[PDB]
Amino acid sequence: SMSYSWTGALVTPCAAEEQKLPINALSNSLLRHHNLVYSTTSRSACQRQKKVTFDRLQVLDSHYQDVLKEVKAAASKVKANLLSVEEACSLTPPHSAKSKFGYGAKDVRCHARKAVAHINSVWKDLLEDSVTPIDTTIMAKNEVFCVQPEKRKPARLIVFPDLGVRVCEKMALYDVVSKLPLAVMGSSYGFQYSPGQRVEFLVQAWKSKKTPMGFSYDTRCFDSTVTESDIRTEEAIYQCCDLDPQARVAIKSLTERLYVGGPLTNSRGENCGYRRCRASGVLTTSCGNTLTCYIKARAACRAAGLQDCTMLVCGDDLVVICESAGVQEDAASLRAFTEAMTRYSAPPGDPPQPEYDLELITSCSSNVSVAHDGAGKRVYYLTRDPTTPLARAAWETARHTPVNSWLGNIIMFAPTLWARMILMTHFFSVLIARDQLEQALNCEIYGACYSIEPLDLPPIIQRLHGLSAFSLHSYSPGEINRVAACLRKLGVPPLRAWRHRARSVRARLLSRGGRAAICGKYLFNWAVRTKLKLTPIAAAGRLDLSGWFTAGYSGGDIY
Ligand SMILES: O=C(NC1CC1)c1ccc(N2CCN(S(=O)(=O)c3ccc(OC(F)(F)F)cc3)[C@@H](C(=O)NCc3ccc(OC(F)(F)F)cc3)C2)nn1
Repeated sequence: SMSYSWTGALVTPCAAEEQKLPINALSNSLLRHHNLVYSTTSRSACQRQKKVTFDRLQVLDSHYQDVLKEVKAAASKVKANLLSVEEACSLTPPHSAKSKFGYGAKDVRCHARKAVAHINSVWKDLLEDSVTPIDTTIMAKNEVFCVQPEKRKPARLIVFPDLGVRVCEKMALYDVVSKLPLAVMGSSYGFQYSPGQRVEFLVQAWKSKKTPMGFSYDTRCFDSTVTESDIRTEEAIYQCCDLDPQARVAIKSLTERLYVGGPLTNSRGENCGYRRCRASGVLTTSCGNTLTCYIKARAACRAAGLQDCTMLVCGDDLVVICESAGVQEDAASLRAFTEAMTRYSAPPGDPPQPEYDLELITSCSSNVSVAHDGAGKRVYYLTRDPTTPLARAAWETARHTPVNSWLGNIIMFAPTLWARMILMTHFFSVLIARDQLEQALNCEIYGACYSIEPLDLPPIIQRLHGLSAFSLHSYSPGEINRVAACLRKLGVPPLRAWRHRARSVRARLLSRGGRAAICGKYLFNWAVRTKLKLTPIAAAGRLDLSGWFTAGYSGGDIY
């Protein structure tokens, strides 16, 4: 079956969409080459629709069936609870698409009477009807990128049910999604890790092999490759859990009326077509993709005969580290792995490449790199090309955005040369200029939403990355060059200009005392020759990373 069928109605916007990077003096101080920066809009939705629409080939073999049996046996050990309306209401991210039934995300989060009454009626309908297709809205996602030399990218398409339904999905399945992937894949479940644990996992996996070979596997439009039978098997896996009788019913209804497919409506209420694949904006998107990718990859590793595989899976992101059998055999065994994945309806985007250096693997848009701490000890950390984070940071300084990628990037990429010298310096000077140091901000990290005050960044970074995050130096030539080439391309000031700017930022923060002085001391110790002694921050031990800062969860894409 075709992943999509279209009517000719266009994917339409809700409000005006700006494609060009807006400019103000502060955003320009970060990046001057504004013409290279763009936002994706509904104008390119037609281009994305052609890429994501294809027929699926699915031939399951004994290797696939063997892994599915292990997953179902592992799933039987899970006990998951039905969430109450209130609980599901509190997990709703701020700014998620309002309901067409007269209430929005704010009403849901406040447990407003009107929102709760509607959600309750949606839930009763899921218990009484297991068949009628649920309507979905299709929107073109607005995301910021820098133009590429070889290739603007078309907008990604987001398919989501109404807000009331989204809350019901958490009531029936939030507890399943929070427990099932870890129970099923153990150490291979990538979402349990911080950046420091992911790097430790990859380095340890690499060192455990006699002659390691690794690869990232890029599935072409993963969501579209997900078949009706893949979605029905995810439901069969969910049912292996010890569940409440009402959750079992709602899970079946959600699968048959929404997850497997259904009608697509644009923002103007016109019929856009029909979906027979993964919806990008459902609670089970991330969990379902993680499970389905793990099943197909584990079976494909066996079908290819790859020796001693260690896998790390994050949604559709897959990385495999195995025991090399020589370059000719590895290239042939990777083609056999690809052929098996293709047969399982997971064909490649870019064909995988065997890598013999851990640093040359890109996975979760990142790579392993090395630096040294204050004692000169070797430290492995995760980094990436800063182009996209910098372009988005410039947009976010010119325009107030509900969700700030800059904050999530400073958090996830805190040990990096670029996040420290550029992102930290820039945002703390902008927060000083605007008097917003104490204002809590929203950010999203792979669907997990957080509400964080910039003044809490130092204890957050210490708890997440460790004290070494404030003392890394002696970055690699490749890393330095990648950042430096990025600055020249984007019109971003050189690192030495950022160092001088940071010394002024640092002084202003120190003079404010309290939490601001801690920001100046810890985050900007790299900017001074005469180093301050960085002792554990007391607030780092008091906090709880996972629970104190949570603003909810979106199982799939934005809105
Ligand atoms: O969809 C999910 N589950 C469904 C499928 C079943 C889901 C999604 C996210 C998520 N989390 C918690 C763990 N962490 S976390 O980093 O420990 C962290 C914890 C607290 C915190 O709090 C703050 F914000 F307050 F600091 C901030 C961060 C984040 C993460 O995505 N990790 C993986 C990862 C790690 C490194 C990577 O690589 C590179 F580093 F390059 F990005 C890429 C991915 C966010 N948990 N679950």
